[PDB]
Amino acid sequence: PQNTFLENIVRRSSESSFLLGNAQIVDWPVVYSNDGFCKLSGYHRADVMQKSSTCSFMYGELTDKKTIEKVRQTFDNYESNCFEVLLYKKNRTPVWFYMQIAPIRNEHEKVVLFLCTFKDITLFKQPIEDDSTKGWTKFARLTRALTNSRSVLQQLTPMNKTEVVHKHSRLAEVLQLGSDILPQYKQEAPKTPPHIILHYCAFKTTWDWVILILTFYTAIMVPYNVSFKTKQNNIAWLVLDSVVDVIFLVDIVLNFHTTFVGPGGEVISDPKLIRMNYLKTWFVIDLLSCLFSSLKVVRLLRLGRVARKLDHYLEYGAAVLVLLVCVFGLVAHWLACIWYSIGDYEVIDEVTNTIQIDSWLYQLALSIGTPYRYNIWEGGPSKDSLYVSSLYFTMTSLTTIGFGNIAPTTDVEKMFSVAMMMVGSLLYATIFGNVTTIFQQMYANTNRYHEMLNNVRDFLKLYQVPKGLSERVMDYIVSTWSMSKGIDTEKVLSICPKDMRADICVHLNRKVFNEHPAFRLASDGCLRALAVEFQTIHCAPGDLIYHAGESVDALCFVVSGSLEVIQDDEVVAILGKGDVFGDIFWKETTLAHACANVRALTYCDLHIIKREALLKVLDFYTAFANSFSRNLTLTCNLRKRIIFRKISDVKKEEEERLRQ
Amino acid sequence: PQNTFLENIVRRSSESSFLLGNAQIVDWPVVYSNDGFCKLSGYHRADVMQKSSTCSFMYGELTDKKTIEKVRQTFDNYESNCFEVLLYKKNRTPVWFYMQIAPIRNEHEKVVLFLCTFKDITLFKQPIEDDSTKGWTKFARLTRALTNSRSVLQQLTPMNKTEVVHKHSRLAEVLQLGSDILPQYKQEAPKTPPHIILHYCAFKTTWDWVILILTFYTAIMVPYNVSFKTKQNNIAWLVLDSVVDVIFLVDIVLNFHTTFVGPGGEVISDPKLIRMNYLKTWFVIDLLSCLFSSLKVVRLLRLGRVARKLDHYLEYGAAVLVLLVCVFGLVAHWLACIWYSIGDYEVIDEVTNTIQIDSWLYQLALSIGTPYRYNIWEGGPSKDSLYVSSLYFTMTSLTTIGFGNIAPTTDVEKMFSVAMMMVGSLLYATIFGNVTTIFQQMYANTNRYHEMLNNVRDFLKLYQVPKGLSERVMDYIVSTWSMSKGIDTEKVLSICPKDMRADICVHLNRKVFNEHPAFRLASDGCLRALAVEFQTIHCAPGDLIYHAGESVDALCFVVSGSLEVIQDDEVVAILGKGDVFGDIFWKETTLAHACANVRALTYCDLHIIKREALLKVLDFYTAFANSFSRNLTLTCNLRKRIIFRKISDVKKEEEERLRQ
Ligand SMILES: [K+]
Ligand SMILES: [K+]
Ligand SMILES: [K+]
Repeated sequence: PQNTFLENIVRRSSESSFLLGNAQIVDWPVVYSNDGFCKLSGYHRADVMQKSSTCSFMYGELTDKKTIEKVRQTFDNYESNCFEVLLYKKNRTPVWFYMQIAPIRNEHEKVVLFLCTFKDITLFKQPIEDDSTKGWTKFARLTRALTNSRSVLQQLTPMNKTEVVHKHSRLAEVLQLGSDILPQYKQEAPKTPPHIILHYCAFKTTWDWVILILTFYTAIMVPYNVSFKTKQNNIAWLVLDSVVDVIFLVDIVLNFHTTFVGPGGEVISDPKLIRMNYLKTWFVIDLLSCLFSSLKVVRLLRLGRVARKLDHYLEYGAAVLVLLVCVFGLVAHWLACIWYSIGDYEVIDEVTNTIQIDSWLYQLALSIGTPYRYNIWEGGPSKDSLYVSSLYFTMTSLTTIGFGNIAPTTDVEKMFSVAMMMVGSLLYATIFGNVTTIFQQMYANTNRYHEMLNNVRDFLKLYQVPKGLSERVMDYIVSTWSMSKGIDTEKVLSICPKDMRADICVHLNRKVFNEHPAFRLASDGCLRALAVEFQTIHCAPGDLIYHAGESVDALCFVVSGSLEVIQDDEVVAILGKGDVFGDIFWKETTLAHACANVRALTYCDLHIIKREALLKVLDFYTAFANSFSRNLTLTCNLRKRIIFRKISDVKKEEEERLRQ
Repeated sequence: PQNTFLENIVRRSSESSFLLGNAQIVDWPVVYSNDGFCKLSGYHRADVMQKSSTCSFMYGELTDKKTIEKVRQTFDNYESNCFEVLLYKKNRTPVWFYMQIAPIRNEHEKVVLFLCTFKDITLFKQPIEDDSTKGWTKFARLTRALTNSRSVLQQLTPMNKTEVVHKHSRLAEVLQLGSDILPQYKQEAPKTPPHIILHYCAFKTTWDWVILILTFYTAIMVPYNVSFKTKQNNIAWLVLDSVVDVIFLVDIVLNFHTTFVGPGGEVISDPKLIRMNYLKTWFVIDLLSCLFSSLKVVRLLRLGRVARKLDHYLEYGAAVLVLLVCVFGLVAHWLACIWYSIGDYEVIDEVTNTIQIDSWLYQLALSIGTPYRYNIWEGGPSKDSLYVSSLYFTMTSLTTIGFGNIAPTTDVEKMFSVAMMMVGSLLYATIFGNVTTIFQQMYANTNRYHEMLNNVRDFLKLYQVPKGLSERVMDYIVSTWSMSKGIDTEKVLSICPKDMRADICVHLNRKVFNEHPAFRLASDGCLRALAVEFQTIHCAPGDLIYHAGESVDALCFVVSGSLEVIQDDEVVAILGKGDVFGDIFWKETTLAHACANVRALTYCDLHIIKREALLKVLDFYTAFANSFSRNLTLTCNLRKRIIFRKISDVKKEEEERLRQ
């Protein structure tokens, strides 16, 4: 919902007369005399500063030939004019107009709320008032006493060695208007400049997960290529690397054409702000990562890219667990690469020509079976075996299992082992604490329900409650949790605003408003004033709703279940669905008591509205009380005692009368 | 804020007359006739015991030549006098004065609140009242009927074989006054005696972290030097050891000149208390640690020093994690030193001359490659390899990984291993439980926000709320958490005092007081009486604030957003920023209803003040109500219906009138 005349005009616009009009009986809204009419050009609000689309009441002079129907007619023409009518101004002069015209129709197809951006002048023609005629008071001071459209572009004398150039905001401003103004009626939603995409569309979503997948691929492939020195025979990987690099470069380019949330939580949409913000925030790192061994470790920063985007991901529970297991695998892989690099460095001393029998590649070669042979040193474990052994060792070390068939024995490997031990201990602790908490986050609610059940059971056992009452209490608790699964309405309604709470309650009833032929002629005033008062109740079988222990003070509505109005051990009516039972409240102003013993056959759901909160609303909306009185029929009028009389035992009464 | 005359005079001062005065119209404050004028020397409060800087009203005698303007003039002289005026005393005699004078001016430069420490006498000259003239009643009993400055130093007869020595509190007490009295006006803050430093300055902070760093250094270096027997060739370490020792000794000396918080939570500042407290509390341990193998284990007590200072550190989250990892490293290092000591003890039996093939140094030597050789037993693993192996083993044992390439096999090592196992299990459990809790302490708040979101989402899903209402509720919750991130104002305002709460609220408004030209002529009374009543509201787009469902009873102020006052499907005014809309309350004393349908264009923030809590304050401060009435202009007076009339359809009404 937007009338498209205020939201984004306080930044770029200038002096204008954004006439709206409403077009039923006489004048309504001219509204925006914005950007310069503060307290120095016209009236203030409640005047033609804010209404009377065709302006008046600021006249202050006589009705001359030009001062009647020239632009006063133009205001409701909407199309085009160039004449000169009078509208009073601070200059104390017979004001006439130089202006520009611009139409636009509607979205609702009503020929209302046009654009009509106007300028108005007083100076450029003539002052001829004799209020001050002391030489240069109105014949040369005219260039001083105007505070109008002149003060937008050309705030100097109208001559100023210039004839038509200074006519750009009074005579030739129509080229700066039209499509440069917001529309006359549209729909309010986050809108973007041309060739700009929002950050929550179906395009940026797919690219976010695509970039995440490619980053997860690079974080795996780059350390492997750096440590386990590979080859280039397969040109397939050589071209997929270029494909991924160019995809990331295209994403860097496309990041200029997106939207980001700023201070306060609103979608910012303007090319210059987007560009400079993205630049200053991430362009250095993005360029460094996009474009010899150290170059790949620099290239790894696309993982920090996903780290910055992490706020978009997560918060969904299962995704957190998947991310945690993925990062555990990633750190295991990185430690495997470092471990293999160390193991390859240690074997084969280059000072002499000998193989160091300590390392871990020599022990692995001895255990597997394939040894190192000299012919300069070639022949040993295959690359797949080396990688799988490195991963297996680092997984033994991270998971704190520890086997010992692959263990550090040299000097460098022990230092690296203690470093890995500290790092892995920290990561293990944090990661699996988070995993356990995430897994317990829902069994927390389940255990809340179980704790409620256990507390009720313990209370029933401790005080030695009989079997029937205990089983009824258990059944009621089970049913109430079944239809109210953990969710509590009071808090959710408390954290919402007043109007939104009223709307939520109105939709919560949904079966006593559009189902009962009484609440029909109420659009949005009575429905949102009564629903805040209706309260839903659930009643167990055998419960006495309005037995002879309470007075009738609530117009109860039945929406699900069945009730029988027991009167002296027997039933006079059996209420079903959509049958209101209760006392008349709006036309007696009295009180009575329970004329019956209303029970509940099955589990029932009723909608109580209190008496004092019922007739007040219909008294406020007097047009609704008439329909309410004329369209409500009480199925069981629990106000008057009925003449209740039972079939087949006055027979023996008459028999005894004839006998006695 | 301190007038410097009560805070610290009840411990050292004596009889005095600490005259203040206030100097505008007539008398005000002489105030402190402290330390002896309880109920036995003069009047009580509300008299020249507390006001009338120039004293009077305690006369009780006739106006003699000396009894008019001698010291009664001295009180406002402030400079010097030695004369004798009358001021009535319990002696029932024509009192005259022996006194001492002392001036001091101000801090605010006003020549007010001088020092004027006076003494007053009655005895030393003469009693000549004939009330009791029964011999030794006023000529010899004079030495009994005085209860004044005599009762401070020389409480005996004025003769007492002494002439001028007994004149030390009536004639020669000026040398015990002056700079020995607190000032006349200063600023209140924790102050220290000369050559005393506070415990939260920028000096003791740097020394606290310096001592912490040096203690962390010693706790690492001392066990290493004790176990791995080092040398002295590098004189560099030999001089850094002396430098650190002398630094710690200087710190022990400097601890005499610091301040410590005592009982109740106040900064104690007095050399004797500081000295004796520090001595009795820590001097034994500090001296023992400051100043052959056992001497270093004693020297290790500087770690207990940091343990005592620990309260200063910690409580910052990240510092807790850093401290925990540091102590884990420290215990690993200590266990490494003990393990190497055991391993060095076991190898090479001294009864025979043989090497024990069990230990762990022999197995390590066999695995590494360098064996033990005999020529008495020399040659083996280097010192760096020995230390790194010891650390690696103890880190395998503490982190509960366990590899087995270095494992206990002798008799002593198994007992030490089980002891280390129990100790490491305890330390592991406590340390990493604390680490996990500290890490979860902030994701607790994040998970509270996520739980609120999940509860709202579940409530919306369960009851099948339509799309528009659900999305509006989600947006409102997101915005409210965005600008109110976890922080709840009610609790923080509850735990604060009343005046501080009022000040916090006054600063919380900050945009309806110093921005609106109405709340200008109110210094501190009306602002702190109205801000406790103002409540801020946030309204979502499309919300109806004061539609035709409520009566106008609140002078709402707009500080951010925009509102349009819809009247019969169309708008008569569009409120902006700093535009108050509401009913007049202080000059009609009536009630009306919503003459409009005020909506909210964008997200808005308003400042409601209730009617009954508004005019009461301005009624209390009658000088403020005049300015409030004369300086408030309602932008949208939602009290009176305006004559609203719409432009361009009476045209067809007149057309039909001419047609029908
Ligand atoms: K093992
Ligand atoms: K283990
Ligand atoms: K083993």
